[PDB]
Amino acid sequence: PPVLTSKDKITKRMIVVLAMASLETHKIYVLLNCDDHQGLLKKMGRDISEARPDITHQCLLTLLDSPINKAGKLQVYIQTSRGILIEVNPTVRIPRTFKRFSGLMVQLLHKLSIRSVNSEEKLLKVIKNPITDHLPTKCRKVTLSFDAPVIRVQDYIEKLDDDESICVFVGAMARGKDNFADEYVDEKVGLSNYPLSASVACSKFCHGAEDAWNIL
Amino acid sequence: PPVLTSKDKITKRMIVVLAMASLETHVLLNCDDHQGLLKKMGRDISEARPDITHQCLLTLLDSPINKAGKLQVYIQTSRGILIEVNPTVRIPRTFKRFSGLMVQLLHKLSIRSKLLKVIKNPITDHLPTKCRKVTLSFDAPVIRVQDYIEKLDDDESICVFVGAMARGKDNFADEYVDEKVGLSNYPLSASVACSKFCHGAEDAWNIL
Ligand SMILES: Nc1ncnc2c1ncn2[C@@H]1O[C@H](CSCC[C@H](N)C(=O)O)[C@@H](O)[C@H]1O
Ligand SMILES: Nc1ncnc2c1ncn2[C@@H]1O[C@H](CSCC[C@H](N)C(=O)O)[C@@H](O)[C@H]1O
Repeated sequence: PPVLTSKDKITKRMIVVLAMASLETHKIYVLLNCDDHQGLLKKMGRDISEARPDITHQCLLTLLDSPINKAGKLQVYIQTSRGILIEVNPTVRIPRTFKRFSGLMVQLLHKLSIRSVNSEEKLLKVIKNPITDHLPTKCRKVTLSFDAPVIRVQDYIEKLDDDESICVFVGAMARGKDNFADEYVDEKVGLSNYPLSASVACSKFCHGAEDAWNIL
Repeated sequence: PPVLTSKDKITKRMIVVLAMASLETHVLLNCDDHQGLLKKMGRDISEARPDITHQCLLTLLDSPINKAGKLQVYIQTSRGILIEVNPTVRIPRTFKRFSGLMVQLLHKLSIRSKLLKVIKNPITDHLPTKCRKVTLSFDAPVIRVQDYIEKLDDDESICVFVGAMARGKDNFADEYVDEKVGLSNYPLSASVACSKFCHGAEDAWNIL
């Protein structure tokens, strides 16, 4: 199982893009968050409710822990709400606790990439917009939305062409319209008759893709 | 859906038990913040991982199976405390706010608006009358959850024990369980084991 990156535009895979991710640093440098920085966000005149980097953190853990990741058939990108685009190497160990995650994101946003000790390989890297320049050549692009017709993921995946990847844009936000990828996507689809958290929408999509692709 | 509790011995449901869960107050003890204290407490600092319990609870209670009313969660902490989770509790999304809620629960023994409730061990005295008990573990044969679930009788619940511990043998349920099963050829985090079970049961029970 070779490690997938944007250089490979052929291999059929699943891609998840965590869009409108709230990853923004402020010098106290910390990753702005609604719990710790209410006072600051308020005196900044920002919407207190929108600084939710915990959503991106939880989605990353969900996604990189999944069997489809371990089987080498997942890539994740992050598009932040400030327009930064980040390619996540499949093998990166995202810190399990929010505090260490926050430290890692500050370093990434400042330096533009993170490598390991011992290796030049970038495990996280800021790359140039737009995301469509990096995705596979044959890639169905979908936004997940409560407001769109509900699909069974297995069925949807089984309808892909044999050489066609699937890129899912998921809003990594507490609230907002699901229009964040309307210029890239082919279709919007819902996964449930209930509204879901971004992380659960991620897990549900991954599970369905695992099932359709016989990844256990 | 009417809210499932252990009082109802009959309704077919999925139950997940977060076993060996690290939930202890001093704040919630955790490896990131309390390394110095843990080593004065002669503890393996790497065991204090309430983040795992936090993540599993978000995964479980956010799942369509919960929203359809067909899920119950219990937590068995590493100090032997048993907690029944009310299906309608809103788990705080951030770890800092999660800690604040657990602290209250552990001290007062109950949270209400009973959203969270300390109950008497063992967990098997609370389970539905007809209930298969399974431990999820990388070390057992690998099932497709949908198929395994479809094999339950029409009146038979399933209770899944998931290790919410940092590492360790999956023997935390050995004297309680009917069977051990694997969910993957790859090692899984506890929260991923949970979603895999929830999602396979959603597919088996036509919950969308
Ligand atoms: N039932 C559903 N089906 C598919 N995706 C969903 C969903 N419910 C939520 N999502 C996805 O999960 C993300 C975060 S949910 C928060 C934003 C959402 N627009 C709202 O107002 O509630 C959404 O952006 C969307 O990408
Ligand atoms: N491949 C797999 N199949 C089924 N369950 C798994 C699994 N991998 C992990 N789990 C569940 O997730 C829990 C946490 S993973 C950490 C515990 C693991 N026994 C270890 O020492 O490495 C496990 O206790 C198990 O209940």
